[PDB]
Amino acid sequence: DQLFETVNKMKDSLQKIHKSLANFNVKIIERKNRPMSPDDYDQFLKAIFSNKLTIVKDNGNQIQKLVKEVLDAVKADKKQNSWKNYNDYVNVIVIEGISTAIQTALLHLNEQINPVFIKRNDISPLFDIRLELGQSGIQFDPEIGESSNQLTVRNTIRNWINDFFNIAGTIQRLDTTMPGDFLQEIRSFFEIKQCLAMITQNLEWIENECNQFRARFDTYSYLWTEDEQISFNRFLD
Repeated sequence: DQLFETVNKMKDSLQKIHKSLANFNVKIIERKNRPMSPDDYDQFLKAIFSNKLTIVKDNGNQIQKLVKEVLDAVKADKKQNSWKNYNDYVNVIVIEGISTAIQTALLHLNEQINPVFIKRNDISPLFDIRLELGQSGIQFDPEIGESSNQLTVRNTIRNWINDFFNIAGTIQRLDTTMPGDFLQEIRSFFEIKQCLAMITQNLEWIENECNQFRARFDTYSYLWTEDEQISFNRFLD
């Protein structure tokens, strides 16, 4: 019994962890029928990110409490090399689980973001772009670039991408120091790199064909806003 109990109490904790890890990943982003806007999607998804991030922490709080119930079960010292060995083994399952949970949603972006899937299906656009006429160049709210300034489709998708790495913090580590993060380990995993690198490739595809799409109008139309009235007078007579 006593042994059979300690075995199960431990096993029970691991299965519950696995179940908790599956339950929190769900679908990082959801898309609402028709298009809205870059800032409007940022506003919409902020409410869902806040709810999704908390559900991970709550699940993380349970998992952390379930680890203590394995010590109370087994009745073994934290100092002894055995329980340390396992204490690392448990965190790795949470690491791998986090890796998969982060990947699943990054793949859910990859389906919505990659042009060859959205084309084959009758799936609508998703972001909005405003276009204002500028004398010194063509002005877009998203600028159609990385920028690193104001608000851009990349800088928003950058802030989105981040929100899944931010999931590392909510767990706050299962061993050694209390203030530790997992963000380092999640970014060494090869599986996630590939998923992250696939998203960026798809972002550089659209930009080039959008640079060809915009160019069409630019050809005859940029030139006239650059030229002055006096130059127009000089050209005439």
